[PDB]
Amino acid sequence: PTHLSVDTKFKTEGLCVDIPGIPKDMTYRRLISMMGFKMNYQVNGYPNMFITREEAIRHVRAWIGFDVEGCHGTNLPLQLGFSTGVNLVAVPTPLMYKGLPWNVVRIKIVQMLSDTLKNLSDRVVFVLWAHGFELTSMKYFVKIGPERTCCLCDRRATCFSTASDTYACWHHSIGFDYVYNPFMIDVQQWGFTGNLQSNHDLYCQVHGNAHVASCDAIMTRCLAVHECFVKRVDWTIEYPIIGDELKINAACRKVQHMVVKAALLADKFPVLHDIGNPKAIKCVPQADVEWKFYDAQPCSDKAYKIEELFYSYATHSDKFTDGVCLFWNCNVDRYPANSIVCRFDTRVLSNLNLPGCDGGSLYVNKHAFHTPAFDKSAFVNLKQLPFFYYSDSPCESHGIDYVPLKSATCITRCNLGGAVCRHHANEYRLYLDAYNMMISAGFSLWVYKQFDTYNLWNTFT
Ligand SMILES: CN1CCN(C(=O)Nc2ccc(F)cc2)CC1
Ligand SMILES: [Zn+2]
Ligand SMILES: [Zn+2]
Ligand SMILES: [Zn+2]
Repeated sequence: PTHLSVDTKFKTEGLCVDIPGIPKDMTYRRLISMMGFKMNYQVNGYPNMFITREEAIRHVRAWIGFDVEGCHGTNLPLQLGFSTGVNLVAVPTPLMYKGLPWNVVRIKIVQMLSDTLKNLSDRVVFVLWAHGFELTSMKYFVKIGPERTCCLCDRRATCFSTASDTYACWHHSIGFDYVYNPFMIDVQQWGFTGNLQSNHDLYCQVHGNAHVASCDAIMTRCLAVHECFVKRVDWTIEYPIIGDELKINAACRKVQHMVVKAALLADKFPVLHDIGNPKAIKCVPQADVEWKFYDAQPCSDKAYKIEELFYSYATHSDKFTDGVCLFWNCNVDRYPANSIVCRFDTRVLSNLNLPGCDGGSLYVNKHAFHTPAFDKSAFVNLKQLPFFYYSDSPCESHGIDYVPLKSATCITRCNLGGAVCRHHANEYRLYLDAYNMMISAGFSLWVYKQFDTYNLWNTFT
């Protein structure tokens, strides 16, 4: 049960308008043969072009929605749509291109997939709502065979060039003309009633149907993300390291200890309400405060209503108005005024953040997290948290070169005394680096309106 058996049944109802008379009884083996691909009994890492839902979820970074619309059967032109927004027109003689023959269209397909996926994945997963023409068009731009490595590196081969007779990964495929060993999944095989638009619109209002192939390709991948990451959640699935994952995660831990520690020193709240991850540990273990935890899993569909986080049924809830409330990646519709918040901005463009469902995004860093759409109005009772570095640690160096630090946001005894010491200058520069890393990864920081770093200077007396 590792791969999808080629002898598994494939439901053909969705294919019978493009392919009338298609056998109701069909396997992946006969379907693949129909598409013009010869597996010839091969045990070399490519058992099936199609993959299980579990295998697709593990390779969510490789997903590219694909749809083909029949503009006019190898005699009429086809519109090729991709979830990148690209529409190509292939002739057999929202980015829309005019009619060109397959030999030139296939060069553009390789270029587009290579530029989209080189920093995300080792493969491509064509996400379909299969009706017929997309499967029968694959023979015009896809070549299959045994698993291979790139001619210029150790990465698996994803492209093929008929000009040079060589194979390349997404990084070294310039001028390559064929997609080599792609994977695919038909969303219609999951058990849906009704067409694509009707099932998609049930969960998302951000992707309209402008009636082009790329609209369907976007809606297809969106519907798939909703089913695999919104309605169904699995935080036990690990994902490879493709970018600044370790640095971003380390930065969030530094930023959270800093911000929370300074809030408790500046306003001396007697109680802190830590709302969110049921596995959370105190970010400031030495603070005086009564630390009270509240369990709430990451919301992947809609942001939590704040009234439901405080709903206690037939008993009195804890008093949230006493002290401060810490919402570290705990997404709510409207934060209370006495809060410290970290809220991921789903609009951020990065290799970790994939487009999601209903304005939301799929942030993949060790685990996959579908996050609801970022909404500025959640923060009406708060203000943006400004950058500051605080330290009560002694001014001692131990064991890099130097330019003296001058900054109003270095809250240390040395700065109060007139001149930043070398230890606090190094630590400040490191902390600013960690902070900028976290902000550029998409995280946004918010705090109660009375927060004032001027209150931190008297903690040195
Ligand atoms: C059995 N109930 C469960 C909910 N509940 C509660 O206390 N919620 C709450 C969360 C965060 C906060 F800050 C205050 C209250 C009351 C007891
Ligand atoms: Zn390579
Ligand atoms: Zn959508
Ligand atoms: Zn110092």
